[PDB]
Amino acid sequence: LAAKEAKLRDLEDSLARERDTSRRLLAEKEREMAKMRARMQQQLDEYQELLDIKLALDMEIHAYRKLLEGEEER
Repeated sequence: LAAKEAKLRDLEDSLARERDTSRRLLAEKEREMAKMRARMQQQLDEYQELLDIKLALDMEIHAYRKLLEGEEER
């Protein structure tokens, strides 16, 4: 037991630090995925909205086309 508390209680010094360093990290990572799952859904909405405009344009495009069918017929 000459240098037992210079090793057993020096092992416990890092187990409180390694547990914590991993934890401060795992959290820092789980925080980053949280925002990333948030951009990844806010972006799906941005697309869903745009598609519903593109579809609404394709609509009129056939109408302006059917209008011309009459206007320009021999």
